[PDB]
Amino acid sequence: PERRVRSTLKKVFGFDSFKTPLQESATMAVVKGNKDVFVCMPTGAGKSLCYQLPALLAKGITIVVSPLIALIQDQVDHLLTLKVRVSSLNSKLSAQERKELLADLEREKPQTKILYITPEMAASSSFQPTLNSLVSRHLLSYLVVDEAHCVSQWGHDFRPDYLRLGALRSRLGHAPCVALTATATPQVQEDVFAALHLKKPVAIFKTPCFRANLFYDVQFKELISDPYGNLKDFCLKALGQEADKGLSGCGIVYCRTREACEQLAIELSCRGVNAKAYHAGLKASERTLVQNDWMEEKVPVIVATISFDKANVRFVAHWNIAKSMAGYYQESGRAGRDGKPSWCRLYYSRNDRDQVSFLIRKEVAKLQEKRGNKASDKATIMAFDALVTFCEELGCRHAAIAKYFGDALPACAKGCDHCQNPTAVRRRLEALERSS
Ligand SMILES: [Zn+2]
Repeated sequence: PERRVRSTLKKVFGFDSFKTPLQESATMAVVKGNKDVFVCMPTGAGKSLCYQLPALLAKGITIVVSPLIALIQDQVDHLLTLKVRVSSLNSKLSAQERKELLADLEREKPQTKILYITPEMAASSSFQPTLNSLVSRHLLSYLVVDEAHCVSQWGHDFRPDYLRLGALRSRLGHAPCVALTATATPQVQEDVFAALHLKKPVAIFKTPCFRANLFYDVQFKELISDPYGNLKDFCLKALGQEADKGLSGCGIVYCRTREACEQLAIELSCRGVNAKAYHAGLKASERTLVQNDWMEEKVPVIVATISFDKANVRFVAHWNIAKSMAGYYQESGRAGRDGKPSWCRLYYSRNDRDQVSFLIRKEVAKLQEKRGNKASDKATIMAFDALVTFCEELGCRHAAIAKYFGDALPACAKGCDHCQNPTAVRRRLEALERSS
């Protein structure tokens, strides 16, 4: 019941109301138990609560399998801080403590409401008697697979144990299963659905990556005579939306190369807008100084490399195409963190695209040399291809981002490069074709 889950959420996690409505629906679906559940919510979006609360309110016990020992310990400690009866069965646990946890499990009603487990030892022969004892007694109310993307090779991070967890789902079938992930491409979604042996009916419960307060546009460097002047104008316009407000908030600028990024920062400083460079090339003390300046209002817009949060960000500009489409989305997510509208820009270049594709080729060659994973090797270049295709698409850029993440394509009434003055973006694309 809705009232029961509401009261349980307030009593356990001290949460008066769910942070998101979609996560509330996901929690309803999981506690219902009629069908398996999937969730793709970004870190810090309450994805944990979706699987924690049903376990709290479940008549049995919920097994939560997570790839890292540290992650398991962090979740268990977080729930213990909430006075929740949780256990952590892992190799890190001692023999006596492990036996005590097993004794707790063997009780008629297991003392540990939520049992976290590391997948590698979950396949261990020692755990299997406990696992099938749990299965026979029908005490396993739910199963949870955190970091579900690890099962898919196409995912950024992969775990073969997560391929095995299809077997664990085959076991304990009576218990509904909840797969959880931070970001999941539709390829990743299908890999998770087929590998974990999840039930035929599943609710994806993925938060729409689209944010109404975002403005995605991809200007062409070759099209603009002085792209640095264009970035100066974009920074000036985005820093202030209210004439009385004037310059406010702060933006971010991303660089493909650390060394050229310092030159970029100094020449934007001379442009009239003060900025600082953040990259490995810069000394650590200076890196911290520029980070602090960005966190404060001292620097209107900061300049950083591809590698790195603020309460409110005015804009996130990408002087060069990001290494991966998901990487570009993550970097642009910093923009529009607050409710105030924010603008995200990407400065394409055919030469820059060739350079980035060469970098991706070197990366995939290194993967083949060491990783030896053809699927992920093709996945990286597929992400780069998706980013570029998003770049040269005479369509809603939010729609393309949603397609890459697989969520239903948003429709931007306004505030999107294509959704307003689309013909202008198409003319820019035609000029790009004319140039190359
Ligand atoms: Zn749009």
